[PDB]
Amino acid sequence: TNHITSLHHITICTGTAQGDIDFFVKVMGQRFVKRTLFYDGSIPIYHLYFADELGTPGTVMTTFPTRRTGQKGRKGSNQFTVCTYAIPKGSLEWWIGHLNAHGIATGEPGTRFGQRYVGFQHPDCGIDFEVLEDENDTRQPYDSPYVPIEHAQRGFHSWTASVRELEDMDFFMENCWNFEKIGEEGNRHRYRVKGTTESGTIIDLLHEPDRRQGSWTIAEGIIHHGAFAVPDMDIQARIKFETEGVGFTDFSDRKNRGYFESTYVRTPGGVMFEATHSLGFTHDEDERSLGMDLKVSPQFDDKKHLIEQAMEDDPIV
Amino acid sequence: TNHITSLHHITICTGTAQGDIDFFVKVMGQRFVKRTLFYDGSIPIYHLYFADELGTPGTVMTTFPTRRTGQKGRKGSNQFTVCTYAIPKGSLEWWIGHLNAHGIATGEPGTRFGQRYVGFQHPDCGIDFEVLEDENDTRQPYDSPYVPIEHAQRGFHSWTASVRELEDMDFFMENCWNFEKIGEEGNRHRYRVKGTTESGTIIDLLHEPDRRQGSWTIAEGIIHHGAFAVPDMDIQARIKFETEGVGFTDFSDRKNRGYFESTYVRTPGGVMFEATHSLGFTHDEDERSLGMDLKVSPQFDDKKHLIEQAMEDDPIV
Ligand SMILES: [Fe+3]
Ligand SMILES: [Fe+3]
Repeated sequence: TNHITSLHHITICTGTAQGDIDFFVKVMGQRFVKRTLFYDGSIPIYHLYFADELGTPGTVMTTFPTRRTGQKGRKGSNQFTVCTYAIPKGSLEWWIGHLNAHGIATGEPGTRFGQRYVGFQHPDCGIDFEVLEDENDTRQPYDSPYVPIEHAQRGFHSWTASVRELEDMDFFMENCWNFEKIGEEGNRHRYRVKGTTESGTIIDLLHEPDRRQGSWTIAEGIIHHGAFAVPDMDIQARIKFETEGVGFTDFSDRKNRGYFESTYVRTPGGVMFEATHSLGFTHDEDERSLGMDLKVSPQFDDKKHLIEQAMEDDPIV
Repeated sequence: TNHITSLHHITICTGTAQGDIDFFVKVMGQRFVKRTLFYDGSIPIYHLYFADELGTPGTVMTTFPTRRTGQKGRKGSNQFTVCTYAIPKGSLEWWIGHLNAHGIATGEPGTRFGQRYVGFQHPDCGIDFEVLEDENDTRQPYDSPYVPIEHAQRGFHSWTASVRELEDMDFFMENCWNFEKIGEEGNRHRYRVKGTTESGTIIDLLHEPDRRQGSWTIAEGIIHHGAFAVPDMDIQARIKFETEGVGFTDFSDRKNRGYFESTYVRTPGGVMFEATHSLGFTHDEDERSLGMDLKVSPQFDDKKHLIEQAMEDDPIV
């Protein structure tokens, strides 16, 4: 195949680094697979990665703990609003259990397209999550402590985008982005990668024309963008060219973000999309010891003291 | 100075090429300064340029006659909606006159921030224009036939953008784009290049949260983007970096568009902005004979017959 294939990673702005470890590792049972430090013009900021065992597309979660900038983002309508993990069928109560046990309030369990889910928030920034019973998801769960292999989530089921302009967003998914509407209930419209069988291939659009646009900038409490897996850099370039061709001339240059190749476009629904080529997480760290070594970026050669600043104010354990 | 300095060009999708010549040259009294042919994946499409004598920033108008694609764009709320020329004071009636004479209906003359204007449409696609009496505009009018030098427009006064999200758009103008709010009347908020004295430095934002978003894609009847003059490619790159830094990672690669260097970003108001470096219109054509030679692009080497297709169905006289 030669177009975007599935979801790849999602990227959110959170509070403290320890907040995320406590949540993504100790609560969700994901492996801490990479940690990096970059300089954002003012202060050092972590870029943390969380996935299954080896950072496979459709399970990767990336975070910028951004409590140390004053910026607090506004939940709103032109952004991703909810990230949804797939858990095995029958596992909801255990999750409600091992979530409440951790002090994380959960909400009214529901059904969405026939499958059960419950919502809850990242304790340290407010971002919205769900666990959803997918009997059709056969992906290998990562075996951590914290969560037994019987009940482990096995990657992302779907992401939910709030959008004010639905018609033109639908056009973009079908014509530029290799998705097709596969369902609709209420104001929720569900799109799936054309052809696919794998899980982690679902984007739900919430039509909310009424609602004020959310924050687009890097600020605490927000999902900054969603990324989609593309087989290689050629398909990437082609998607960029044809998408520019129809008018989205804001398709970015290809950026190396460490462990993947990224191009960014602002869709007519107001949501940043990424077309991503995968680089792996092992090329600079031992498989057995992922997430232990802090990869600090070359901008710190002149200001090493800031590394020490990040380690104590945003401590990682 | 080392930031964006003024307006540069505006780029609109129109009907037929003859439509634009009849309008921009024969009605507005602008010089036809360049004409090019490119291939858009389906059909040949002109890219026409209209300005003062030598294509100076703040007077350049570019058009894609797009009647030959079926696509008809939707006027709406996340786009540029009105382009405004500056005419001398006392000249409004002559214009109302030489516009009506040409069959172009004009509307209720008005006053905006103390200055008089009248609206009217491109006869061949529907796009909205204004002439506005600016006694403070001292730029050299181009001396065409069609319009006497006494009454000639001397460039763009302002552009008017409709936007649903005003607050975050204001933030973007001040913090990334070197503009500052200088006035407000009703739902019109006026921004001007920080510091400037020159004319052609004004962007008016119309706050319209109620209104459905317009078309973003290349389609007849729409303004696709506005471009802003930047002194050189270094300032350009810096603006790209700092703007990406706060979250607009969709800032495009620098593209050579023939007669200028362009980078594109989708602002939080939903409007495409360009940071433009100028290349001039003479580097490939004689000053005395601008707009006479059709510069066809290298994509036509394999399909020369399409050049002949454009010349007769979109004839230029
Ligand atoms: Fe990304
Ligand atoms: Fe442009």
